[PDB]
Amino acid sequence: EKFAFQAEVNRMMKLIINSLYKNKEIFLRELISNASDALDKIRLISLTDENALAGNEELTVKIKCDKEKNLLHVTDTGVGMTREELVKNLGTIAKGTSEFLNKMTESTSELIGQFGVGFYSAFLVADKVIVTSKHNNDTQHIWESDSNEFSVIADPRGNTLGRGTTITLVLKEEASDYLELDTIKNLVKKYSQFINFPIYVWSSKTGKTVWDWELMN
Ligand SMILES: COC(=O)c1c(O)cc(O)c(Cl)c1CCc1cccnc1Cc1ccccc1
Repeated sequence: EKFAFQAEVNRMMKLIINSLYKNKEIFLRELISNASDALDKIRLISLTDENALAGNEELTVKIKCDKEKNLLHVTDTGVGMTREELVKNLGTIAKGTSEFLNKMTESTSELIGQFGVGFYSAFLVADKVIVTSKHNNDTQHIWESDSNEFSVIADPRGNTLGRGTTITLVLKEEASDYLELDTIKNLVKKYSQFINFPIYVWSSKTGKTVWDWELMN
């Protein structure tokens, strides 16, 4: 169940980390951007497959802070990933990666977005990254990484997502402020403005305090 990262992924994790030390908040943009692209894919699939959205009818992005356990959750109802795609897409890279070797070493915020490798910016703010995904062609699995290795396991809780992906970030000590509602709300509203899917933040209202999904875009 344990795996090592491909060498090129190790180098890129260091490149992204070292070049975006100033602008850590971009991690939320990339996670939102990846969520939208996953929703696009299942929408395309639903054009030809009448059953594509049977595991989960809504097409949303839902973001949730868990302050007490130091966790941030980004859940989309996109196409999801099979066990094989978790291992392959997250631990290996392809194809033009090797031109992208020189391009990044030689601003770099736009580059990671173009080449679709923004996922690894999560390690700017997280000591551990956990990816829970459920694809129509497979059972729910869990991918977990501290960047030194990764493991993929079948999810003993079964199919809780229906369809899609949860990115769970165990936030670093100095990234504690990505646990505060107002920070997440303002970042989400900033980076979600042009996402063509609804994006919600689990938020508070006011004499008692009530929690519910608040639409941000
Ligand atoms: C299927 O996508 C997800 O489940 C998903 C998701 O639903 C949310 C996310 O934050 C991420 Cl990172 C993913 C995995 C994306 C990824 C990360 C690293 C390398 N390749 C890929 C391939 C890809 C797939 C769909 C959309 C965009 C990219």
